[PDB]
Amino acid sequence: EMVDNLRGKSGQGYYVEMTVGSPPQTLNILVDTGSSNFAVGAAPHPFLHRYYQRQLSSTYRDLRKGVYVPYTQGKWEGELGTDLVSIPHGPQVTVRANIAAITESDKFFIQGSNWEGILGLAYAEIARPDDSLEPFFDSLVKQTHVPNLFSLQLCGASVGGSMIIGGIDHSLYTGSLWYTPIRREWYYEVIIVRVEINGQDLKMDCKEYNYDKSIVDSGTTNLRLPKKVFEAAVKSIKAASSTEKFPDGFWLGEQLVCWQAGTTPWNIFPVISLYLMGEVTQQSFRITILPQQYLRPVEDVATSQDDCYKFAISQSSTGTVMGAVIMEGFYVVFDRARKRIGFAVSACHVHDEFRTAAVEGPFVTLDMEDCGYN
Ligand SMILES: CCNc1cc(C(=O)N[C@@H](Cc2ccccc2)[C@H](O)CNCc2cccc(OC)c2)cc2c1CCCS(=O)(=O)N2C
Repeated sequence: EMVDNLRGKSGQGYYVEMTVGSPPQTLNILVDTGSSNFAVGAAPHPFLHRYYQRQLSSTYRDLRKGVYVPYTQGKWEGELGTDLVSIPHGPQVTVRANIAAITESDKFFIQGSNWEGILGLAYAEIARPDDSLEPFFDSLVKQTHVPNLFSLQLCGASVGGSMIIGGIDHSLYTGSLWYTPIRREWYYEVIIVRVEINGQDLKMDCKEYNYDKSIVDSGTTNLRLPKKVFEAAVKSIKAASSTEKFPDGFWLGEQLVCWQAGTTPWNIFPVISLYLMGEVTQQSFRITILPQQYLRPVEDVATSQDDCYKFAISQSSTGTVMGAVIMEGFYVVFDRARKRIGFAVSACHVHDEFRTAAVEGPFVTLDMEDCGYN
């Protein structure tokens, strides 16, 4: 019943079906671990197939307060209110929640995305206009008997996956679940203790990996890195892939790379290993990312004699973001109750006949430095 309740298009986010209001209005809502506002289109927009019509809901209540939310990509404004909300292919509950009714936006909605709103699944501390605006998942836990946990299985033109609310579906992963502590309940903030490119350590003070935070964000496409880590990573991947030479704009996300259909040279690209802080002192585990994840395919029938890709690793001035291209092929458990994040290899794991994505541990370390930036 909850398995395969997510759809999407590549680079455009993953969405679940929801209803808002009485009687219920059906909307597709992008799943975002990287924010904390539930918001839906509530006025006509060229890219919106449908929108929330507050005048048709008897349960709607205006809070008489505006809100503005700018993200890394896009922004919107609107009006706070509350209403009844359900998730048809989720738990069978109806909850009264805070809803921002988007009445104006800029570069937020995406042409042909199939979604009309966003579900911020992070904590109150980053909610706008402030932490008194109770996020949806908190409302759900408080009002129903749903356990304080959800899991995401994102799979890689159209895509799919599963959001499991209130527990863990063993059928969605193989091997062991490894847990990294949530350092601070605002974003799902975690700590990276080491980065290797094709087995070779980037040899940087580990605080750099976390300048000025590291988050797990289903609402952001790319792996985003602080400039210093980004520069060092690109150098290493360039070196590893030097059998071919790409335009500088490729590495900067300004240009596709294309190969004749079926001939993508996966093997010239390295594996990236991210080591996450363990639940025990100086211990860690690693998740390993194949180029099939960080070279994001760009579907376009005009270019379809070729397979074409964008480099899905980019530079950040606000810390590390482990985005959807990193999450895909892992089963990720947001165990809010025990303040930790679990990673396991998922049922839709990425792999060819030579290499596979993995979650492996434990790794131990002599160095007693705390890797947290602040
Ligand atoms: C298909 C979405 N594409 C992207 C979304 C977002 C994003 O801001 N995501 C928002 C949510 C969002 C989802 C869909 C459209 C627009 C936005 C995340 O919430 C960002 N998370 C961290 C954050 C950053 C700043 C403010 C903030 O307020 C809560 C939260 C960012 C980015 C992309 C794709 C372009 C390359 S990227 O992955 O490096 N990048 C800049």
